Amino acid sequence: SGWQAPGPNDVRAPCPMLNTLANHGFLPHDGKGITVNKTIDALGSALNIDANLSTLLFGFAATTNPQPNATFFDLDHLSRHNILEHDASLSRQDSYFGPADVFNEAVFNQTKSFWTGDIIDVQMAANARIVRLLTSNLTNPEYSLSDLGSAFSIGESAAYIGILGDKKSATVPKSWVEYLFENERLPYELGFKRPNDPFTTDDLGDLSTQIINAQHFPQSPGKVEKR
Ligand code: HEM
Ligand SMILES: *[C@@H]1O[C@H](CO)[C@@H](O)[C@H](O)[C@H]1NC(C)=O
Ligand SMILES: *[C@@H]1O[C@H](CO)[C@@H](O)[C@H](O)[C@H]1NC(C)=O
Ligand SMILES: C=Cc1ccccc1
Ligand SMILES: [Mg+2]
Repeated sequence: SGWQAPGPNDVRAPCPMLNTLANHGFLPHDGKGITVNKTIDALGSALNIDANLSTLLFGFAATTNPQPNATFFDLDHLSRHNILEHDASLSRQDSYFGPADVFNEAVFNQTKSFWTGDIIDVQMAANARIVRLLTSNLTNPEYSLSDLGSAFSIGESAAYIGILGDKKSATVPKSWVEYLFENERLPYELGFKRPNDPFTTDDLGDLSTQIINAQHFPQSPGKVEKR
């Protein structure tokens, strides 16, 4: 009632949030034929993401459809290596090792170990992202991260803090984030409520700046701050 696991013909993405909105039916349950109007309405209805930001994200998602100048995408188009999907994900392995779309327990265990507290703050988020970049560079001989991939990696850590939690304190309960990644269901039962205030492109930019500012390398090894 309100949630159903993907069945045999349903397609899913490397994005835990889109997978979640498909499992709840905010997006089409089968993960196919997502248009700009469906995107605005799903992200609006479930999370209170503003239309300007939903439109921007749809822009990128549409570039993953193999058909050129496309006006829709499917969730599985998003899995195409090095368009939006990138190495050093928090809950997925690098394509080099295996399929980069499904939840990977080994990788997620690394990420969790840097959330050292019941409340995840900007510092813990920044720290987990950084260890995934460094781990992927030293274990994956085909490791790469484009300027777009770097921007998306920083944006993705800002998102789970800002959209799932309180964007003002820039904090989110650890148990809410763990539940979303592990179940691809919204943690309503743990206290998650759709926020009253819309989440905008400038909220995303600001939190991305806080992530960058909380990185303290004596010397940056590779692409750790590109936007
Ligand atoms: C149309 C909207 C969206 C698109 C097209 C999209 C696309 C993507 C893609 C392609 C990835 C994979 C990047 C990688 O290799 O790690 C991803 C990851 C992610 N997305 Fe989304 N996403 C969208 C909306 C959101 C929203 C609203 C959130 C809010 C919480 C979100 C949270 C995340 C997170 C946390 C990850 C990281 C997963 C991981 O690192 O393992 N996304 N998204
Ligand atoms: C991740 O941690 C769980 C729970 O602590 C542990 O039992 C499991 O073996 C770990 N998974 C991997 C593949 O490391
Ligand atoms: C991998 O690490 C080295 C630092 O030894 C750096 O030169 C390179 O840019 C890194 N690759 C990426 C994509 O960050
Ligand atoms: C890839 C997911 C994402 C989600 C929100 C903002 C930037 C990126
Ligand atoms: Mg990835």
